[PDB]
Amino acid sequence: MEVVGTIDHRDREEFRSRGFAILPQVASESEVAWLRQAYDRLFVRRATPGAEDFYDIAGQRGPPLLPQIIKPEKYVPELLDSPHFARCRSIASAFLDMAEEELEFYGHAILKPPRYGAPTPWHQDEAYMDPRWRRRGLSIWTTLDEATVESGCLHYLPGGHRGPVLPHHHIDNDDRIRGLMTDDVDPTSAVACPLAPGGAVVHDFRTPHYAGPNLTDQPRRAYVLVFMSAPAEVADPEPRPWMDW
Ligand SMILES: O=C(O)CCC(=O)C(=O)O
Ligand code: NI
Repeated sequence: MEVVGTIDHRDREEFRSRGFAILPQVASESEVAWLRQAYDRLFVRRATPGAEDFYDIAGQRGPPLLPQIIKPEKYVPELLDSPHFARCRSIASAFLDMAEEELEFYGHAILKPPRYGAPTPWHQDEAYMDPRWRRRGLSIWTTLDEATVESGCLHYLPGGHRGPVLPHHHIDNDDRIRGLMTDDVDPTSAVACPLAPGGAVVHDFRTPHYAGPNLTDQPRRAYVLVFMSAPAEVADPEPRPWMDW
């Protein structure tokens, strides 16, 4: 089918109030079919002579990293001039109350392989950013596959975007590319956001989120679009001693 969902006031209101929103169908099934073909070429599962398969990308070729590609639009420029991109930009504009022309953006691709046992630990995306420069922004996480709690859908801490940027630390201080995590989220307050293919979740830069392991025999592919304002100078920057400069 070629139908796609809409957004209304209620979506925006809940995004502002809770720090995230679910969009059941941000990409049509035909757009999803094309996005899957883009991925099928971006993420090649490759065999070895008698050992384990690996994904033929940077990061995969210590402990395994989540297969990801920053700015996949460099390799597939067809990506960022899709109707799905424009639709997402318009959504970002509505949710951020900023003109589409004011938004800077980039893409990010993720693949959780079958039986991938590592979670994406609790974190806030702003924890990765320079505390000297504040941007308003959000991420639109579009899934190409069914996303369930068992396959690695996102979980959020509702209202956490109006709290502080929580203390983070590197998962491993001698292996910083593994990323950041915080221990300061009460998992009992969390809410999961399962999605059907072509669904998306949207979250503020400051909303804490987590993704479970992929316990299923199927890969779970997400395509993330990040939209943000220009940076503003912060007079009294937070220390963020976990920053990798
Ligand atoms: O897909 C995941 O496992 C995590 C996604 C995430 O952290 C994000 O989109 O900001
Ligand atoms: Ni994140």
